[PDB]
Amino acid sequence: KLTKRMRVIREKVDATKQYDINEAIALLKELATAKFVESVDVAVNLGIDARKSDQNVRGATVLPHGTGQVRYRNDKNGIIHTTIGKVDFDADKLKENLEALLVALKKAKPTQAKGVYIKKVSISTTMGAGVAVD
RNA sequence: UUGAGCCUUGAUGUGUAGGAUAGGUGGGAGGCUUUGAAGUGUGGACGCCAGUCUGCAUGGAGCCGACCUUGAAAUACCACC
Repeated sequence: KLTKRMRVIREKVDATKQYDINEAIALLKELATAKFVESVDVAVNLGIDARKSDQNVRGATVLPHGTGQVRYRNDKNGIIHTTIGKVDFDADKLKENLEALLVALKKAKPTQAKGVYIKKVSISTTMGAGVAVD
């Protein structure tokens, strides 16, 4: 279950703490500490009834340095999440892609949908923790 | 004593693919691993009783998912769950 590596990375930072977005882009480098090149994803929990097709969320936004583009679509449960780029990019380069996807996520709220949009959104890498960001 | 709600988290569901009791989206060719390891074993749990899960030493440092066969994943792993 628990290995020699996930003791460090899952607990080097506190995933239960809501970090700032400006702090998050530098702390994901610790979460992306690996031999290969990972990809950081923003995980947004949306409680829509995705079986009702009128509440579906779908779109894509722009990346300023290619890959290139980023595409997002929800599952059949309602949780919608996608990447923002590679982790070899600079923290200020992942600054640009994170808010552009986030604002377009706020733009695509359905008319009949209700409730609070963001609860515990997390920057999730390929193998790092789901660090709580706001 | 007995209901209801909360958390870092252990497990959780063969028609048919197939080694396998896959519920999905998200990620990439790396994890697991000399931070004590594969397979056995059993207290206990285990089902649609085809067969599996939790703790470890005597054991002793090895095991895996591409593609392909599939309506689709074939947990090595992480994350939302």
